[PDB]
Amino acid sequence: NSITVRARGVNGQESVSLQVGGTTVQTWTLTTAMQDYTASTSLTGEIRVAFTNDATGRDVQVDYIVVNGQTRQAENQSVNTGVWANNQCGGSGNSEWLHCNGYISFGNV
Ligand SMILES: OC[C@H]1O[C@@H](O[C@H]2[C@H](O)[C@@H](O)[C@H](O)O[C@@H]2CO)[C@H](O)[C@@H](O)[C@@H]1O
Ligand SMILES: [Ca+2]
Ligand SMILES: [Ca+2]
Repeated sequence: NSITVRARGVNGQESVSLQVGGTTVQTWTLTTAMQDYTASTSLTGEIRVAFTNDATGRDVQVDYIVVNGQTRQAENQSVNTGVWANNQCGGSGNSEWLHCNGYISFGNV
């Protein structure tokens, strides 16, 4: 499988991990502009994009991923454990943003 993540940080120090079934497939440091990050995997389970180094000044915006050619918008995903919403991390779904450490789930490969 081929997976492309389109994402940015706000300050350029942010780290994200592409995970499949809980296995980290690849980690990247983001820049302050949307860019594409691509990895391959034989794994087939639940895809997550996780922000792992939250700190002052650091937040992640994930536009979408592409899975074997299918674009899956971050904001179309019901599960986002990092968005700051309703005064808490993970207070709602359907967001591009990871403010807190947490992940967006994009369903199975
Ligand atoms: O401190 C909890 C959490 O805050 C996040 O920023 C929030 C902020 O707390 C809130 O006052 C403001 O209006 O919303 C922002 C998010 O947009 C911060 O991004 C997290 O790193 C931090 O854990
Ligand atoms: Ca989007
Ligand atoms: Ca933050």
